[PDB]
Amino acid sequence: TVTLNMERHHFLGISIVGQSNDRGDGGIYIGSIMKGGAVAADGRIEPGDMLLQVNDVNFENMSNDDAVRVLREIVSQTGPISLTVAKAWDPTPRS
Repeated sequence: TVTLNMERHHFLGISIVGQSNDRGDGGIYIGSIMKGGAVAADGRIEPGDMLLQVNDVNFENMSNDDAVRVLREIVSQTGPISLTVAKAWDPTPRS
């Protein structure tokens, strides 16, 4: 659950990945963040952030380890911005 700031039109270099679902583990998670000036300026995002959902959307059942095929269709065209994640035990000392 993260609300980016301006993205549409602009360029973005993100990626997703999977592993397997069974128990607290499987939900596709951002492969990595270019750490450029976009998501980088945001902070120190993580790959296990669990970015497989956007806006009020939740491609949970999806987790096709390629949700990008669609996610990329968002910022690209139709689809409101508002990336979302199902949380993920990550080291975030109230940065």
